[PDB]
Amino acid sequence: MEIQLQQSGPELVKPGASVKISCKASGYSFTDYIMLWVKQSHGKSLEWIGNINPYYGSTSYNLKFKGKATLTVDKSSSTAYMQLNSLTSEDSAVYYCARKNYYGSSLDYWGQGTTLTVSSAKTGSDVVMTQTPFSLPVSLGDQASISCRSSQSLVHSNGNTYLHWYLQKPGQSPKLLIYKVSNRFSGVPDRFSGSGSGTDFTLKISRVEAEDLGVYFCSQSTHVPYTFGGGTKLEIK
Ligand SMILES: OC[C@H]1O[C@H](O[C@H]2O[C@H](CO)[C@@H](O)[C@H](O)[C@H]2O)[C@H](O)[C@@H](O)[C@@H]1O
Ligand SMILES: OC[C@H]1O[C@H](O[C@H]2O[C@H](CO)[C@@H](O)[C@H](O)[C@H]2O)[C@H](O)[C@@H](O)[C@@H]1O
Ligand SMILES: [Mg+2]
Repeated sequence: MEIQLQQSGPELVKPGASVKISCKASGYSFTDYIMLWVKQSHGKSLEWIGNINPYYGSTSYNLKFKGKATLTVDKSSSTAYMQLNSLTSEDSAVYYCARKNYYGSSLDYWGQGTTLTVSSAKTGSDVVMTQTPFSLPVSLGDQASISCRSSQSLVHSNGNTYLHWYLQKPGQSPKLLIYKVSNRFSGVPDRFSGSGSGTDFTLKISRVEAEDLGVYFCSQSTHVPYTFGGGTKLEIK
């Protein structure tokens, strides 16, 4: 489209080795936005790895990944890189790069993901986001409501509430639906509505259709580390 994040291809890497995955940005000024990386282990689970500010090369990591992941950029080629060291089978996962905006603190454009397979073969301070239900089977046309509760208030210093909703359709990268509780992102239909305050938030879908099916994730970026809910799989009965 206008903006694209193009990640490198799938990687089959031996245990102990390192891998360096790339994310080429096109369609926007690379140095004007934070680039964030996310791990998704086989299923419904997004984890923040870290951020890089391409203008300075400055980084912040999720403690879980500090010592494991190294983020760099090449400004001349508008490319972000994530290196992972001392690889084991636990690193096998899909990795995404995503652009983070300032106005929403939300992840507005995502890479397509890179699958890493690590094999020898030939071919309580963090804020917890509790999403319910974990599974929402419906009939087409039904209304759907998904809840997200945070362990601490999501109200930021500036009075805004950095609670966002993403939809990951089967086989695709997550996409931004709602930012800052209730703001629909460009292109998102009016059947989606977000509400709530403090610690309790709700995403409503007024009449479910096939394009709505997938896994919904809430996320908060008020607090560092950024965190994600466990997902709600919306599917047809
Ligand atoms: O809107 C993105 C930028 O926000 C800040 O900069 C703006 O707001 C500042 C006051 O908080 C003004 O002084 C500044 O002129 C504005 O551009 C932030 O400092 C920037 O890093 C962001 O790019
Ligand atoms: O009014 C609620 C709190 O607002 C601020 O703290 C929140 O926003 C911070 C980022 O600006 C977060 O790091 C923090 O974890 C949030 O709780 C303010 O600093 C707090 O004193 C207020 O309790
Ligand atoms: Mg400028």
